[PDB]
Amino acid sequence: KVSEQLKCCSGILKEMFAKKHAAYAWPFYKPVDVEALGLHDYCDIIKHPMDMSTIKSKLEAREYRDAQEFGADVRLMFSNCYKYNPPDHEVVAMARKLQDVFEMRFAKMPD
Ligand SMILES: CCS(=O)(=O)Nc1cc(-c2cc(NC3CCNCC3)c(=O)n(C)c2)cc2c1ccn2C(C)(c1ccccn1)c1ccccn1
Repeated sequence: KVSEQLKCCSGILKEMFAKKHAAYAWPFYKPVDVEALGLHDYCDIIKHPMDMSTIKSKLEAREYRDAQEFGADVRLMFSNCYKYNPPDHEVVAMARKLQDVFEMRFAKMPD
């Protein structure tokens, strides 16, 4: 049986995948497709790639000890996007909208 916090994490993630936020979430649904996009330097600048599908597998497979480890992976996904891409890029604008959704739910998660 998993903590009440880890259960709320599953609902936060689900909200991130909801149609409501799809217009900015969709680039984060799966691993960055480095071959298709032609990003030869990605795995050299980003040592720990992360996306919402990897986080969902890790969550459900009970690989997070707690909500804080779940949040560190969501934030690593955003950090990677902010590290790799120019500050004024649209994909960064999209990351920032999805991050706002996440930050707001993560903070309102009961103790
Ligand atoms: C679900 C994961 S995926 O399968 O890997 N899909 C996609 C992922 C991403 C993506 C790209 C990043 N960086 C690149 C670096 C090079 N310059 C462009 C941005 C990034 O950091 N993340 C997190 C996601 C862009 C995608 C698609 C599909 C289309 N596009 C882009 C490039 C695109 C291609 C063609 C037409 C329109 N848009 C795009 C660019 C900007 C915003 C959204 N998509």
